[PDB]
Amino acid sequence: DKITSSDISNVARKEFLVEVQGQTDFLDVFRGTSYNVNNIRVKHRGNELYYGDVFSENSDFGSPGENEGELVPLDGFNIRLRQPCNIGDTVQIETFMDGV
Amino acid sequence: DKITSSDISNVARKEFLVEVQGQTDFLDVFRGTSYNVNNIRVKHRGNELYYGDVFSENSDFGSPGENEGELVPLDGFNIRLRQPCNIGDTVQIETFMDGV
Amino acid sequence: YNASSGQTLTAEWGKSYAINTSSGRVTINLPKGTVNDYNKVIRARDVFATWNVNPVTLVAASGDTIKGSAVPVEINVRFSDLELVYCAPGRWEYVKNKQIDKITSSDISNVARKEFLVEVQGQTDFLDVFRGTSYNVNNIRVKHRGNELYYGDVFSENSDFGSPGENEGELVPLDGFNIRLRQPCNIGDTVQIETFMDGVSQWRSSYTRRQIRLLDSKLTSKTSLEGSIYVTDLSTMKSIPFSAFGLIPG
Amino acid sequence: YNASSGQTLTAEWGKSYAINTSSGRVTINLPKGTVNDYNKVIRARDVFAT
Repeated sequence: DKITSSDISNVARKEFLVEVQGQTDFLDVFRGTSYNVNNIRVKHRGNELYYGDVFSENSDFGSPGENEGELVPLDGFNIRLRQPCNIGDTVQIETFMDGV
Repeated sequence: DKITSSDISNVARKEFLVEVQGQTDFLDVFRGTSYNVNNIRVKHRGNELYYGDVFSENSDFGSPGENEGELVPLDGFNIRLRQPCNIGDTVQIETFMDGV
Repeated sequence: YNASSGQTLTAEWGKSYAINTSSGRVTINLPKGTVNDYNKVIRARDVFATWNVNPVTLVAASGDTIKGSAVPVEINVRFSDLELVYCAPGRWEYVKNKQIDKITSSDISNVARKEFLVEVQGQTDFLDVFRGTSYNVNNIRVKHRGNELYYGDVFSENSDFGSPGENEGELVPLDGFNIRLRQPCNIGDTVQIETFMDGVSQWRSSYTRRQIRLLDSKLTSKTSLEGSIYVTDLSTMKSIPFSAFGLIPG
Repeated sequence: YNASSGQTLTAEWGKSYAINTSSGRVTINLPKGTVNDYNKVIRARDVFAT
């Protein structure tokens, strides 16, 4: 009687209210497990630019904790950002994740 | 004859061009029934700050029809906004509501 | 049937296959001319996915079309399952690449993202939107890196987007494929586009609990309240409907 | 099954039915009383759209 069909991917949101300045990275993404890279989600309330197929200087993304510059590969857990942003300028990060 | 399942049931959204100033609240949110508090989108075309786990002065949201100030709990039916915003700028709400 | 054997199999009416394309592309042709039979379902499937990768090739050769043109329809869909019947209008209907993974949003991958770094200014129109297939007319993302204005149901000078390639202005319908943007934006100012799909996940409850207290008849004299108070004649009505307990829409 | 035979078809469970209503509407009258058996589909489908 019923078409329930296919599958539902999983989006959750966690807003990061920026403080203290600094804050060019955010760790563990959503506390449990990992971020799903393919769809980058981060906002200044300006929604931040692609991480992208090719990590670029154009793409503004730090990617986890790179020593200098910022890391060319993206990692799910930890992310970085090229910007200090500003306190009160909110880094608003989401994922499109496979499992909850 | 191929048959399809869909999204809109599990994802819908509505966006408001602001007029008249005032307009500190928005009633029923989307047409009928309940909004779901846990996931919030208010967009100024910037995506407005979290309502958050805690209704705060940081978190900018009115929440339903609060007589003075703006309400601490969030009813899915009615919402409010601390700001009147301005005419010509557009508030954009997006809901996340689960199917059974 | 194996990818190892041929690049082609054909025509076994009720003999179902679970297909490999790994070794070589399979070009599968189906019985021709089919007389007055119809009613005949054919079953092709993935016992694994070498669909995608090396593609399928499905063929209704001249004869009675699968659908429309009948030009060979090719499955690059990783999992897929095939049922087409010979159907009285000389037609073979197979259903929306159901992979298992049933129904479809195909290469859509449900909710998805693309960004246009805008260059040489201009570039107001943005062609083909997401790479293949269609965009989804349901909902929009487009961006200046600030969120764009709402698109609106009827397309207004207010609601800011072009909709495909209108020679002057914005196109009064919005086609999925091509999309226009009213601003040329700038080199370095990106346009960034999505439609909507996937639904969302609920995290629901994680336990909680309910308990009811009823007293009977006039002894309450009061009606049920939330999951706190209930009232009835206890001997009259067995069981409970529960709105009687506290209800919340998980 | 063809509409031309009966205006109604009846009752035979595990038999798939490719249906033609062109001649007349198919009134498909399925068995009643059925004991406790269940477990049994019937199959009707469109070989084409009548």
